[PDB]
Amino acid sequence: GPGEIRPTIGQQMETGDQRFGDLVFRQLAPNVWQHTSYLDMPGFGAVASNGLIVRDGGRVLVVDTAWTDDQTAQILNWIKQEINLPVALAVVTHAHQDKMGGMDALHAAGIATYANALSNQLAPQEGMVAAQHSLTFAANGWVEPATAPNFGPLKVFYPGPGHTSDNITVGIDGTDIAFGGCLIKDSKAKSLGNLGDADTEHYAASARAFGAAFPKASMIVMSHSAPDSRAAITHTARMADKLR
Amino acid sequence: GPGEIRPTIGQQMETGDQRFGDLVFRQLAPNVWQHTSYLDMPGFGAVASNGLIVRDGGRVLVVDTAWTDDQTAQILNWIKQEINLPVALAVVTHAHQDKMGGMDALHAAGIATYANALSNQLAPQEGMVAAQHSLTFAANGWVEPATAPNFGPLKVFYPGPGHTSDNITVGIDGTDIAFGGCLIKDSKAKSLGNLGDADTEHYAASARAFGAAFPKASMIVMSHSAPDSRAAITHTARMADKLR
Ligand SMILES: CC1(C)S[C@H]([C@H](NC(=O)[C@H](N)c2ccccc2)C(=O)O)N[C@H]1C(=O)O
Ligand SMILES: CC1(C)S[C@H]([C@H](NC(=O)[C@H](N)c2ccccc2)C(=O)O)N[C@H]1C(=O)O
Ligand SMILES: [Zn+2]
Ligand SMILES: [Zn+2]
Ligand SMILES: [Zn+2]
Repeated sequence: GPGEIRPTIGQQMETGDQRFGDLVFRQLAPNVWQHTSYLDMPGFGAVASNGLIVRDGGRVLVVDTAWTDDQTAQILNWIKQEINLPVALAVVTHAHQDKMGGMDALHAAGIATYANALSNQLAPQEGMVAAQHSLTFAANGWVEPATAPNFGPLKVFYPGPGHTSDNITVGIDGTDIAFGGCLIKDSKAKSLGNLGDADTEHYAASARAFGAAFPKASMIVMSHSAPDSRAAITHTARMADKLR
Repeated sequence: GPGEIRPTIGQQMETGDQRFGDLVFRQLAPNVWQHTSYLDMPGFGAVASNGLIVRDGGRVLVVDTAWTDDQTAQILNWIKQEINLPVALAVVTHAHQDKMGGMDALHAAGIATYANALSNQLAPQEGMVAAQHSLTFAANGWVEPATAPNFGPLKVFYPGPGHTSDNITVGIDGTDIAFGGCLIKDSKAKSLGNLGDADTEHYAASARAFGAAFPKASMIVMSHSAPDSRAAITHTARMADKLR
């Protein structure tokens, strides 16, 4: 492949990843893949956003869309061509473009979409389309089971306000993988990204709440970095400690 | 007859009020009273915090506690001596001291307490006792009625992040009264108060959502001001418009 996608922020390509259209796919587990799409900024470079694809028996579950509807449609085509299994549902982590930019692609494909109820409420103001179903959460952050039917190994957890007020996280039961979304940055991150809609008071405790909810997860997946160790949880929690 | 209680910030005592210990109670409707507690800090002065007391049939419903357990305990003494009806439940509008400082007094009295699930999640890190039950809200902002058992005329609505990420509002059916809490300031206020836990981006949209959820409320009740007209909603929303 003469000429590969090398973004300015986000992980770089390496053999073991599979370039598919404008996107990059990396297998993290026998049944878990990471999908990476790129937002080409006008004179700034590609901005990578990561999600996850999970095979649960005869169906496939998706975590987070791509930046655009087109890149999200390419994800579904990669699923049909490489896994050849229907997508049962998708769950998006919060109401920003890198997570809900491709809702129209999922809804055109007939896939049931789930999000935090606050995400569906904030999606109008963020220029996003809400998900079809709303997730609600208990007082300790765990999702109400009645609102997440047939989620399989997807264990959804709301850690509290951090990167946004509505950011949620997803642990993959039966694996050692947990997804932190835009709430967690890698262990060598220089900052905590876009603090525009961030909760600077509760960010630190929300990072640890995510780590305490999945204490056995050794691989942590985030939006704009290669999968890291639990030191990613630690680094951003102490980075957010400086926001006092 | 000289000498009353004089808050440093908050409404004065007007004719038609009634002092009862450290509090003052003002009747707003045949079955709706407003309670006001005072937090005095050595060297700064007293700050007033307003809540609501609703008589619905043969029971009393309380909205928000006082600053302290002791002040809250005097609220139920006022209910026992001025109404003498059982206090069915209590709903608190967000996890801050002026609205949740007296949770232990209600729990010791055998009163069922209700709060936004986010308020209960944030309660330990804000120094508050979490409520006994959690309220969840749909994407449109209205409370899921399965978690608000027998609230009577109380119409709970979550307008979105504003003063805090968890502030909720309450309307009283059969009256012209809706409670904005700390989200809405009076029509001649010069600031939005404490913005440390505030969502500067969605404050304006959350204030307007509160006004649209209770379009018949001609009398708006807030935390640190005498009740005002709907002009308080517009003045709060336009003040928050400059925050973006
Ligand atoms: C990639 C970033 C460094 S900025 C970015 C992201 N931004 C977007 O997806 C779009 N800029 C956007 C445009 C309009 C509305 C919402 C998002 C977000 O705020 O999560 N997240 C950052 C992050 O995840 O830390
Ligand atoms: C009048 C207040 C500055 S205090 C009140 C309340 N905030 C508090 O009680 C503070 N969290 C607080 C201040 C000093 C000491 C302890 C707590 C709220 O969030 O509605 N509303 C604020 C406001 O409307 O800006
Ligand atoms: Zn974001
Ligand atoms: Zn992001
Ligand atoms: Zn207040």
